[PDB]
Amino acid sequence: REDAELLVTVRGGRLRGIRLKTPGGPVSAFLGIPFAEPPMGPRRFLPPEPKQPWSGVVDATTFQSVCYQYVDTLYPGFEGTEMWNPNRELSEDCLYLNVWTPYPRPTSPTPVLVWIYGGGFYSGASSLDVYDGRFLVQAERTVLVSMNYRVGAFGFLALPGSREAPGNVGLLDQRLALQWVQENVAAFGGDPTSVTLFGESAGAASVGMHLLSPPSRGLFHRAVLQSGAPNGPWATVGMGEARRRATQLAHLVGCPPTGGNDTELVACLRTRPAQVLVNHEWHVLPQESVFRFSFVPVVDGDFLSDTPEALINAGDFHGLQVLVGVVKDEGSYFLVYGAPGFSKDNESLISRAEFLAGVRVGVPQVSDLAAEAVVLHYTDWLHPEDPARLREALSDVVGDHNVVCPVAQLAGRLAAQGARVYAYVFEHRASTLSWPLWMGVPHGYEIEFIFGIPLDPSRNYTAEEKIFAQRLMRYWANFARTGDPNEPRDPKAPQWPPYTAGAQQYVSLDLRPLEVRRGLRAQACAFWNRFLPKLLSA
Amino acid sequence: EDAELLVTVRGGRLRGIRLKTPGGPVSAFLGIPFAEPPMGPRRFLPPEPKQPWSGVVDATTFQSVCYQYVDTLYPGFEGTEMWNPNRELSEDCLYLNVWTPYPRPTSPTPVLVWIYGGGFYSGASSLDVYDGRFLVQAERTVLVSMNYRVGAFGFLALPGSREAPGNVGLLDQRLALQWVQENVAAFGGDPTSVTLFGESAGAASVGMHLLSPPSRGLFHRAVLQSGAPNGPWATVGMGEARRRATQLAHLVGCPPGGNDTELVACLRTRPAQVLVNHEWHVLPQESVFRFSFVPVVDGDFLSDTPEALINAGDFHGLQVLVGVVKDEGSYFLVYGAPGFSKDNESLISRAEFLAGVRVGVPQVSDLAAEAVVLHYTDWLHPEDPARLREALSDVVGDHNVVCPVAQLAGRLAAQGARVYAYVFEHRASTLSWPLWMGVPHGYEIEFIFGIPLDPSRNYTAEEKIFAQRLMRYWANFARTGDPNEPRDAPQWPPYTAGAQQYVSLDLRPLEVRRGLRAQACAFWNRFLPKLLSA
Ligand SMILES: *[C@@H]1O[C@H](CO)[C@@H](O)[C@H](O)[C@H]1NC(C)=O
Ligand SMILES: *[P@@](C)(=O)O[C@H]1CCCC1(C)C
Ligand SMILES: C[P@@H](=O)O[C@H]1CCCC1(C)C
Repeated sequence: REDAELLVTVRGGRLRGIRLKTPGGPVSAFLGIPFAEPPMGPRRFLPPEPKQPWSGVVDATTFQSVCYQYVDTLYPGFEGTEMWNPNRELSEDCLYLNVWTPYPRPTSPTPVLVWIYGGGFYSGASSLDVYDGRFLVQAERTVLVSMNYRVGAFGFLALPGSREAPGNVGLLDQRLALQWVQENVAAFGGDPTSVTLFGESAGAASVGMHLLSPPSRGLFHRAVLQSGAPNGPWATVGMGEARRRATQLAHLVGCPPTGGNDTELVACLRTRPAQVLVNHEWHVLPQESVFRFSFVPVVDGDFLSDTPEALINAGDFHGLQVLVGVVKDEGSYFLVYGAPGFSKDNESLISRAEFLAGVRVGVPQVSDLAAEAVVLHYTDWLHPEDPARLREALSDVVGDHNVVCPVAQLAGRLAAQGARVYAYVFEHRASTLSWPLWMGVPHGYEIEFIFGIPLDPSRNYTAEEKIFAQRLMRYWANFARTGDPNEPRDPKAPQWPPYTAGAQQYVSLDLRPLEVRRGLRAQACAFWNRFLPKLLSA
Repeated sequence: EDAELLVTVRGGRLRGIRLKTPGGPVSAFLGIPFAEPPMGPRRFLPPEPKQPWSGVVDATTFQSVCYQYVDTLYPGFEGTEMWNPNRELSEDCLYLNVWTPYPRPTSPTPVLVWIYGGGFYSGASSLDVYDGRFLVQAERTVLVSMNYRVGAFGFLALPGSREAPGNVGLLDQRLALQWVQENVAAFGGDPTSVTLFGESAGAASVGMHLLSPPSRGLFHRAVLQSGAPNGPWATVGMGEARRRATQLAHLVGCPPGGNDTELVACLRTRPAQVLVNHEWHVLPQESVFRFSFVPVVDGDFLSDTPEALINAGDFHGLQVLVGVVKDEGSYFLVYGAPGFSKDNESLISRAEFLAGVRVGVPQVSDLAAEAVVLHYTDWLHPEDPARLREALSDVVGDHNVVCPVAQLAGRLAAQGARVYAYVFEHRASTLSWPLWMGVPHGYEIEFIFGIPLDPSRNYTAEEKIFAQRLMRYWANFARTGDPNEPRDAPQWPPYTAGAQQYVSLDLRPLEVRRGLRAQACAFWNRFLPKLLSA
């Protein structure tokens, strides 16, 4: 008949879940819960509408479809890229979320972790194997929630001002899911008064944008930003550049029969097959680049009343705890996607000329003067032409500019203006990593340890990596529970101190115990965060 | 009667003097007139050759010091007084000095020609620290040094005017170099082997003779100590030179109008001391390491900026010796940087550091200043007083000396010259400046001249041996274009734009290092010009 633990009533109606085996014991999963009406046809580009209630029992027993998105084909069959590609069918009918909870259901309200995946706002899915929430829930006995949100043009094409494609609807998808958590998580044993958002890359930037948008800020209590920030040069776009990209995309697919009435242009875009839009998505970028994505949140005064830097600088953050961090080699992954001389399949020992050309690819759309300032800071003038050093320096350019320095600026401003901040650098290169050795610890490869994937018996992680994963999961849930990653009552472990704008302390996460260090690439980030903006104004 | 001390030059006959050194005697001829006195109507004009005289010129004592400002910041302090005039001031100052071995050489001897520094506003060949007797005895060279006009008298310029054309102090030096060509053989010197050496504004002067074709035939090698003609202080454009000349006229009660002739005529009626009293006030702002009347780029002595001439030059066949002291900037900080004094530790605050950056890098945009602060801040310790003191010393020294010298060395090397570079890292046991100043600007000179060998001074035995080493390097270079002694040393390798090798000079054996502040000088030499022009 029925298992009462696998049956739950939410405001929309009744749900049936599944019981998941894990190495440490059973977990209840409710996968594929509809939280919005499907944004098909006339609802493409529009804000999400809440799911209408249903009679009977919805089977929330497997992940639903991946939101329509480009699929990477740079290295076909390569494990390092395929792990990020969709593992369900692509559909515009994709607005579903997932809830994992302990089995049996918690007796008293349990803190909630809400995951927001990355993928540059053009890709990603909550169903990816590396986001499997069963291990976190089993190890640390929280409730975990993840949602799908529209990406690409479907989530972020913006004709600012228009009613028909206002932009930012993917962020509205995320907000609706968070509202769902407030109204419904108690039914699963979750505590709506203790919700911790966490996300990586574009998911981290999304987390930050919810920090900076007052209507979202009521829906959670803490935040974890892994390898991303809302103030990154890739994470937002201005109203005019968003309109330009939307209009060129419409133009490239025949709309209209180049601007005109916004209503007629969007109506024509709605008649195009989803895959047709995806096929032209990368062609609207203003130049060849890496770490730039066509359709991203737009600063239009609505979701974001100002740029994220301005909101960060002007914000009062007392009563907030954040945990932020980066991996050791943020920049390496992206270089093989356009930097001249780079391949995962050789050592990418570039020339000086290839370094100079790469600077313009990795810092697109800046003046020649600005590019020269980059070359000045990242050249070692005792060894200006050494290939190994140039390869490392271009990786630093791309990673500092897009991840480390935006994270460091956010960390410093939030700490100075009232928040308790904890910062990390993730320094372990997984035994199973398929990218070449020169890429180091690439962007995105801490996620599997945070989610406890090494505990999966069918995988081949070493034993101390399982210990490491257990330690990280324990750092993440303590912060979720207490706003403090340190273990409630001890002076045994070397202790993780808060990050402040003065001492700038952070810890290294790897197989050895915590080591405290100073400065999130402070000399470099002073260039990106303090000087370079003065140069672009003048 | 001592025939060794009697010489006939083209203008007439001279009587010299025998001097003692710890190694034996030398012959000195001091106060030889090489130009007509540039007095009255000749103020501001190019020098005229000295007309012949009858009788015997008394050349046994130094002549007058050219009119100049006298430092009064620390009255009676040895560290400033050793640079102040030690003879009476006069516009009748164009004399030069020759030291030769005793008895005079009877075989052509290589010649060293010393051009003193002093910001183009001060200096004298008669200063104790330039005493040429020890080099000549120990290394058996002929040594010549001249007085040249400084301040407004040597470099006031109304460009285009015939009454104050500018650069006449540089022409005083050229005239003395022509005098050497015509007369040095009468002393035993070889006019075909003349090495110019100078320090600070003297080194900038050496460099300008390198880049001016009428001077290039007057010497064969060059030594540039802590200075370069491409310094931001060593030259001035025509427009700013004219502005400074006209503000001096106004400050001393002269016209305009307007008309250059009437302006200069009125300036010529003013006592020399009056011009000196207003010299500092024609500068456009509060500053350190800036001087009012310096060489002017007007297309004549210099047909282009020294930067341009250095980049466009064919320097095959040139040998140069260049170098810097370990702490070029420290001395200058006590003359205007907020919070600095020789009498305390000068542990400044961030606010003083930021104000000091506009004093030490004057007349640049706010954006340029911000880039300086970016590069010279340690952003892990942005507020640490000791690090701020050191950093502002580095700003002043890099901008004014180290990076102009590094640029000269790299361009000359890459365009055919053989370059030797050094950093002088010995703090004199006798130094009277505070310890935080390190090895300041100018404090290698006394070692090059072998002053430590003077038994009435307090130098250590190891310091005397060190002076003897340096005198040997300098004279080896004058003789052969190569400072190295026969392999024992380690060897002193040439400086190249790629390897950037130089040696450290101190009590320990030579140690070869790479890069003359390469990271800081990429900022000053490569990036900052792009920023200022865009
Ligand atoms: C074109 O846009 C206007 C509003 O801008 C709208 O009212 C009108 O209905 C649109 N055209 C058609 C044919 O509907
Ligand atoms: P300048 C750059 O000419 O240096 C002088 C300042 C006063 C004493 C000197 C000769 C070292
Ligand atoms: C910066 P984010 O969008 O980076 C994405 C790209 C694929 C893997 C990933 C790290 C989740």
